[PDB]
Amino acid sequence: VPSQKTYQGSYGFRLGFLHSGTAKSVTCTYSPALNKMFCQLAKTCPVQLWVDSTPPPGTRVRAMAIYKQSQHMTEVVRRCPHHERCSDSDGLAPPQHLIRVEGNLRVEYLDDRNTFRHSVVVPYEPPEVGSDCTTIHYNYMCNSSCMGGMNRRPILTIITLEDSSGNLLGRNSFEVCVCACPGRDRRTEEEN
Ligand SMILES: [Zn+2]
Repeated sequence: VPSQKTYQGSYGFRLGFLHSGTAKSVTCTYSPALNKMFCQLAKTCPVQLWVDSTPPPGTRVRAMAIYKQSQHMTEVVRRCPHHERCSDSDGLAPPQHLIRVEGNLRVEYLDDRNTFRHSVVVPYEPPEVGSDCTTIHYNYMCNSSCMGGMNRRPILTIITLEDSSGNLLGRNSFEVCVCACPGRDRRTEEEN
């Protein structure tokens, strides 16, 4: 099981999210109280990277999903049969991978040779104009409810900052629910 231990590191690495609210039309919304993102399948999911100092050239940013519950933590998070056989390929992402990155031609996908885990990595770039952070647009390609997949089992997304040689620079994580109505689901899970 990959580490989900938070680690800000030398560069003061922390995660952020748009303050999107919970309207019916929201694609992606983050709950600070739950540390949990609610998002629609295949829709854009802004995840912000915040640093106290800019990492060196050649830095990469990796994302991986693992199951939250200890009794599923060794099971590899992957797309359901129905979705992995869907005709939604972009030509880059393997069909079995839950998490894609949209709008980045330098995206890299990895099936771990030993753990069999899936992950997706992009070059870290410095903050764009108008932002104090760097935004990556993720897409989750399976619903949490999906049969033969997650089957309503909650997952975390682990975001690691690593240098060009593989060394760990930083790590954070947030819970995800991929669902039809993110705004409503967020309100409900906070209502408890
Ligand atoms: Zn699915």
